[PDB]
Amino acid sequence: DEFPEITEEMEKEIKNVFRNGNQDEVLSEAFRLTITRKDIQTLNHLNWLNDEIINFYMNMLMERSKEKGLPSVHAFNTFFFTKLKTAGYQAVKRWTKKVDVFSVDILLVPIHLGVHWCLAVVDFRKKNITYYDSMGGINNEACRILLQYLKQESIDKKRKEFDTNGWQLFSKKSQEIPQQMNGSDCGMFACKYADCITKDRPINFTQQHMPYFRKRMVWEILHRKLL
Repeated sequence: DEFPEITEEMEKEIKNVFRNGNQDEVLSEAFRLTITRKDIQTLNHLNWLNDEIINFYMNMLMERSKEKGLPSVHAFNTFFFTKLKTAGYQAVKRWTKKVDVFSVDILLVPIHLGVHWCLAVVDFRKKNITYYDSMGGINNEACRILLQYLKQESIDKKRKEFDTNGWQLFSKKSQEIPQQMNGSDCGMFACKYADCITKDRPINFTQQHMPYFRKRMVWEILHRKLL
């Protein structure tokens, strides 16, 4: 019931970046990504997270997954899924070059649906593929698309077949997990869902939390450090 407080000193650091100045100021740079204040702005107010923010955030979850006790994580980039549902395996099999997807516990798959964002999570321990939409929607297909992707992928690289024995594909209910109230906070919900999920915590927060999360997210990215 208790969330890392943002001190007045942290508070100030956020102000200094949400401020007018060159939309090139290079605020942060990591995982081949570069957050400028242009990008950082999409977290301001009720704006709409751009891809840079989201890609950066999932990477910090990936980074965080190294420290032991946590399940390991691969985060697919945000153009992986939309360039699958549209063009199929041969487009993407190349992106996984020098990467073993089975060596980790969890894969995160940010899904860009038009102007909306949701998420899919593969969990090898639970042998399940789950879909999260803070608009309570569904995508029984997206999950099939991913299991199909796994089969195909074990084929290429491991030359083996992937054992789908006991795997379960579902969309999270829309109940229990909390839902958005603001169309722009969809990027946040996908981020925060992924955060809880990668720490194996229950999803605890609500919509009332999102202005706290955004400012926090700004701080975290500036410091490349997750509270």
